[PDB]
Amino acid sequence: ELSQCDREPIHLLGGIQAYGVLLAFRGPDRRLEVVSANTQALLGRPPEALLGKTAAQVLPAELWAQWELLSARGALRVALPSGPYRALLHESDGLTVLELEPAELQPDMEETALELVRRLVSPLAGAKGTRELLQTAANTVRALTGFDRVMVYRFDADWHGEVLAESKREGMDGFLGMHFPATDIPVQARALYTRNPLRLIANARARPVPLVPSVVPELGRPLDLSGSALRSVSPIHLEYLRNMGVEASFSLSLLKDGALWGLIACHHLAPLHLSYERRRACEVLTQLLALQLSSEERAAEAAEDSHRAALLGPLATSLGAGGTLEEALAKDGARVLELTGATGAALLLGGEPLLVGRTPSMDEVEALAAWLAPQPFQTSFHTERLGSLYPPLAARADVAAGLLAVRLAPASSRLALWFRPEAVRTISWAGNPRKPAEPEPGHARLHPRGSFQAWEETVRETSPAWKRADLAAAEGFRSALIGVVLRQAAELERLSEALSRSNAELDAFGHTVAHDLKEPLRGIQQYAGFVMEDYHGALGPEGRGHMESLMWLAQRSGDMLDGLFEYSRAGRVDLAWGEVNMQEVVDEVLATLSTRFQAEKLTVRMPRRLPTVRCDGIRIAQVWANLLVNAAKYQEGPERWVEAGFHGPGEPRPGAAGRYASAYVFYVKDPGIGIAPPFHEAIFEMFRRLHSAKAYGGGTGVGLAIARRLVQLHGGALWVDSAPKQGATFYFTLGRGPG
Amino acid sequence: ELSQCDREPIHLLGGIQAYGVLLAFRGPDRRLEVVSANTQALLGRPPEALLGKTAAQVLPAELWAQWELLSARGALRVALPSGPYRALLHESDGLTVLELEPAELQPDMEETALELVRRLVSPLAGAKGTRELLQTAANTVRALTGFDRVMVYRFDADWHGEVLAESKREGMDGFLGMHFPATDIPVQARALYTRNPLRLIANARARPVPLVPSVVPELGRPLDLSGSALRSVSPIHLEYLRNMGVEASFSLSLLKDGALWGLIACHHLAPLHLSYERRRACEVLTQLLALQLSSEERAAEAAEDSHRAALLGPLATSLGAGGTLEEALAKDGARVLELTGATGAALLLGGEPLLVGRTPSMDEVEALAAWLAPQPFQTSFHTERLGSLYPPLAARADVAAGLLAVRLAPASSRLALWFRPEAVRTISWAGNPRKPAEPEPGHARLHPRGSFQAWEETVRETSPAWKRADLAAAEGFRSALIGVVLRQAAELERLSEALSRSNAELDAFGHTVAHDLKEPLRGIQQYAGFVMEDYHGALGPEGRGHMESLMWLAQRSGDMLDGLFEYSRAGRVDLAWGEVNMQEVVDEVLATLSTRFQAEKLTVRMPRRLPTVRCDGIRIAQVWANLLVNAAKYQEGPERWVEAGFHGPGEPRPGAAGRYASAYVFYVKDPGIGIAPPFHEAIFEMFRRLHSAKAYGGGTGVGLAIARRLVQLHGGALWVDSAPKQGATFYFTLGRGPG
Ligand SMILES: */C=C/C1=C(C)C(=O)N/C1=C\C1=NC(=C\c2[nH]c(/C=C3/NC(=O)C(C=C)=C3C)c(C)c2CCC(=O)O)/C(CCC(=O)O)=C1C
Ligand SMILES: */C=C\C1=C(C)C(=O)N/C1=C\C1=NC(=C\c2[nH]c(/C=C3\NC(=O)C(C=C)=C3C)c(C)c2CCC(=O)O)/C(CCC(=O)O)=C1C
Repeated sequence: ELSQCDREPIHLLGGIQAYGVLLAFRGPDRRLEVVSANTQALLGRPPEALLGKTAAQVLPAELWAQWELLSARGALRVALPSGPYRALLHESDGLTVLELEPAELQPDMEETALELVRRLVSPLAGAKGTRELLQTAANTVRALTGFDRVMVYRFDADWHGEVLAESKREGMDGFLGMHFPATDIPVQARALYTRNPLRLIANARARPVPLVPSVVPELGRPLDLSGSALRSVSPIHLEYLRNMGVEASFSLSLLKDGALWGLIACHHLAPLHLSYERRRACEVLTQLLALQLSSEERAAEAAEDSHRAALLGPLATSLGAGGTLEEALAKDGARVLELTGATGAALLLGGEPLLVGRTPSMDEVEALAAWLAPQPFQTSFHTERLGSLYPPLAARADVAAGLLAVRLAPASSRLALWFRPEAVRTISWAGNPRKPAEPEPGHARLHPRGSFQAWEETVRETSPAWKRADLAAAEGFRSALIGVVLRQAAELERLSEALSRSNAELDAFGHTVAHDLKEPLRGIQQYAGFVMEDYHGALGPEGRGHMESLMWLAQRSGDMLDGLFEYSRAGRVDLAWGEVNMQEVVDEVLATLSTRFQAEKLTVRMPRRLPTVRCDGIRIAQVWANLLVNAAKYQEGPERWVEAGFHGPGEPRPGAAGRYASAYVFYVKDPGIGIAPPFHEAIFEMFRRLHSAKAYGGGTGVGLAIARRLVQLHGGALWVDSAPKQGATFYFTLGRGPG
Repeated sequence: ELSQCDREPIHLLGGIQAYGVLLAFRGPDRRLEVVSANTQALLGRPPEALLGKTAAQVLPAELWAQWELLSARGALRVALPSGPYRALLHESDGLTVLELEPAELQPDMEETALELVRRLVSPLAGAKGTRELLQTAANTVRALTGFDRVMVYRFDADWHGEVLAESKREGMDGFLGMHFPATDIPVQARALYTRNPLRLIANARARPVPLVPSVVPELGRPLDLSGSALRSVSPIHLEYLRNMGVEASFSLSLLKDGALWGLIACHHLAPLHLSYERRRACEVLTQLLALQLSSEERAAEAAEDSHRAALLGPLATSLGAGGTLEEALAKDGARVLELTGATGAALLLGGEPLLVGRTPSMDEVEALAAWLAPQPFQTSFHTERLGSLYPPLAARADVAAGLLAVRLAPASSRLALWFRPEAVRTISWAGNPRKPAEPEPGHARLHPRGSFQAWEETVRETSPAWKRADLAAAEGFRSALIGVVLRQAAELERLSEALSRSNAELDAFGHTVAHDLKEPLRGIQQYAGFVMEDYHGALGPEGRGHMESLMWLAQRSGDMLDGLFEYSRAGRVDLAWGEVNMQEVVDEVLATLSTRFQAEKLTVRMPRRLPTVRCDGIRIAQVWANLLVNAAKYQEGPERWVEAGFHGPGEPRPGAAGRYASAYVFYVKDPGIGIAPPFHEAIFEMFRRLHSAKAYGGGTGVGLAIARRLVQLHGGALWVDSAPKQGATFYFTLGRGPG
């Protein structure tokens, strides 16, 4: 920036303060080439003639008594006929630089300075907070320097700083709680202050002392004074101080690590000068303060992050505990809002967005959801001034001041949204930030602000800035728990509803079968009616036989259709508790399956007749037929047979049949392949088989389910004792029935 | 060797090191009550003869001049004819103790006070964590004082000592990693170290100087010396140092909120002296170190807890994705252990125990799991020592010294538990560097192999205490991982049986349509054979017609079955292409639905003649019938008329019909209520009706799905344009079919 401020060079102005004396040396010869003009008082010779001559006779002889140890160390206190002076040496631009300053006069303060500086570390420090540290540091600085006003200036990320602590004298004007514009500190000053910890300005009204010669012959520019301590500041800042009304200034820099955290500023109303040892004490004070501040801020950040993680966890615990995703989220919307300190939570799981708290209206929320897809961000996005970037939503910015968005899915429209409310803030400036300076004709300079009276700027459509902890919480919300639980909850809900539609379709199919089953009955009645009753004689023998075959085929088809309707259909399957001979039903089932038994080489074994029990004959016959079909379907042994019997009251029974102490336990045993004992309860399920569907001469697996349902409806249960290559025995328990 | 060690007092030894001088005063007149034996050299008078003598006479007038200043400040440097002599003053027990020590010969202008503070503090600009803080502090202290060895000791929970950081001169043995029992530093020593922050032993070989009189006349005990800094040392510690071969000692205490935390010890092989400025700087150094340590420990604990919480992140992310809990444990066996910092994880989820890392044998694990059940604990159990409580595992405590268990099932014996070995194999050996020295003392006091052996016996079969962070992490695991895995297993079983139910429903539909095609394969055959049964006019025409009617009914029944084959599934039939006129299909549909149109007062409108398209006649007729039924179902207007038209290639058509760029688009328009544009696609779903199922004379919601499926199978798509109270128009696009 080549504008009045940044364009002005520093550390090359060549201005020297009044009281100092400056000398330069180079090479082993150590001659004089850069000397100030105010040395005539000390040296007693024309400084212009003193340039280049033998230094061995220029400076007073008393200095050479400790010259070597001063060069070894860098600081020296020496008595002169004019008075006791302080001397420092430093190598700048490849040349030795010597300074002479009016030294201190009271030799009784240096020891007390240790006691004074001990007050910052203190028996008590930080027990009440960082504010205590700052105010104690300011008070100690003020007591040490003897100045009037001492303030602490903390820089911001935008390089416009504030003041935190303050120490005052009676009658002065305080500057607590004001914001100064970032233009007050140019880049050159920030660059310089990373290397020179402190500086002093004794007299604002004093004209800077020129340096002779004007420029260095081998450089063409005045010698750098960055490492020195007597450089005069640019007159623009002098005018700034004069307009402020102060007289003398003295500042130190707080370095966190290569970064200017802040300054310690001191002002005065009269000319005043400080000793070297006092400045060293203040430097040590700043060192200690910087150490403590860095440690405390690190601890605070770590504690905040740990607290946010330990708040993230319980959300996962609570979500896992519950079983109603939307309702569980609603009943603890405060927790998710506090997760990042927001007021509106919005969830996008591919369906209707979920809204909690102060949230934008629906139209706005899918307007935003449509957006943020064109905007490229790798994982997440966040902003405070949404209305500026998004004019459409700037209208109702009260509930949509600022936002944060996280890509819930890896790459989709599933986004999590946090909305902040409008926060009203006002800030004070010592002067008008809009006009940091007044231009002058020629644009060679920009005069500083004429006044620094309080001016109020009120911001609108703003919310507190996002903290790093908020970003960490959002990132830990995207994945690393909480994300897994809500992803799986959404999958669970959106597929459980699909399964609900699935059994709804199953019920619809059942109702369709129920209302269509009236057609086979009507067709069978029509086929039976008007035939074989009036035209039976006219049909002849062959006609009557063909009609009988047709009627038998129709009846068989109707019976098969009725049996296939094993579901609920129009009427749920039930049992009629009646005195029906179980032996007769078993014999009828065997006669019906006699052809299958002969084809499968299965012999019906009846060691004893099944006792009669109070149960439906049709249901008992169906259960027996299903059990026989299941036993003979997976029968591979050459000796295939089915043994049917029953254990009554007190009759011996195997362990599996003895599980239920029913009055009657009908057992059918076959020496087939059988099923695994774990699969014995599995085969009883609907359409469950231990072999391939197309194997064992085809199968459906619904017979075992029908038998189990019949047993359950009869007050008992069906248990199959089956072992690998050891045969199978299915026992069904018959209860007393309804009473 | 003396057992009277932890009880013997250090205050009342009545001894002062060789170089110092001590006087005691009492009363307003400041009489003499306690003096040392070195007063003869510095005063030139008999020691005991000065007791009870007036203060002004005995003490030289030089320190009398500064006596009030000495009382005010507390310390003062004063030159005496013999030489410089620093004076200290403090009130011990109602007796004012004055302290004279030989000040160093330096003229105090080499490295004055408050200057060493900067030298010590400057290298502490970094010090990211806590260990490097102590390391750098020890290094810079050894650089400043120049002592041979510097060590840092940290105290354990029960005052066990551990060497943390060592900064040593090259040449001697290193003691980094030591461990000594609490008995090596008695209670009185700890109290003294807490009280004052400095301790210095100038010479180990110096004989202590006695105190005359041997006891105070009044209190009956030797004068207190805790407040002072020249009290003698116990002979046992002198023997300790002599065996160690250490001459002078310098120790700085470390505090934390008033509780002792560690020590900084300095050892030298020869007597040495320290300037008082260095000591006065070291005091401030200790204060600053305590202030730093508090925040550093807080931040370290917070960061450790945060990392423990975040470790659940990747572990949870391992779940959810395809894998088993045991599988994740097997590959992530590494990450699990540092969740509690153990060497072995065991868990009993319901099957055989799972063991990862270092753990006892499986049978012992099962026995321990059985033994845990009687012990009453709600959720968490944990011991640092197991042999004291579990005798069976006491012998093999080397790998199972301590344990931490948490139950998984609320009531059942499902628990997960981490094992930690004894705190003697974890610690790296440091105590016995071999090369034993030539002297061989009793070595019960000699640290080499003397200590670190009692400590081994004191802590054998014991694990480091379960830190609160580890317990919190274990609780978080038990909560979150179980609350995730339970619903993960629920999801697994749920979609398993959902897929099973869907495929079983499809297979049952296929089997049922097979059965309901085989049944009419006999029914229609019987109906046809009934005609040939008569084979003559004997049956008569009318009766024969009845048979014909039955045949038609049979055919109708078959048609119904065919309808079922096209009802539940999308098409359940192979696609075909044929030259079937769309106008003929529309006319046939209108004629079939003529009764329905007359009953519902529906008028068939034909704005244009439907051309001929390459599509199946049956499929086109079914699609048209479904569209007409859907249009007439939701028709509530008085002038309810259905208009059927066709748009060819390049002809004007509605935008919805223009979605599919097909040659022909057949559109059916009705003035009924229609469906919402969002519900236009939802209505196309099978069994999806926007109104009540029983409303509008019943409904199924499968005709639109069938039409959409036919359109999709015909190389096109089916669209519906409808708005609330704006009619509806269903357009089906017909493609060119296969090439
Ligand atoms: C009968 C009691 C004691 C036995 C036990 C013993 O060995 N020392 C006993 C009393 C005191 N020890 C004091 C100082 C001290 N001792 C240790 C022990 C150590 N453990 C180690 O590993 C090492 C080094 C290898 C040592 C030296 C320490 C660490 C200390 C403090 C360090 C120091 O001040 O030098 C003591 C106080 C003496 C005093 O007045 O200063 C007593 C009493
Ligand atoms: C481009 C012109 C210009 C405008 C006017 C302006 O505000 N500053 C400026 C140029 C320079 N000012 C320099 C020095 C300087 N300014 C400040 C500002 C403050 N004084 C306070 O009391 C205070 C509060 C707290 C603030 C923010 C300060 C602190 C300085 C440093 C000098 C002091 O120690 O006071 C400057 C660099 C010259 C130099 O410092 O050597 C330029 C170029």
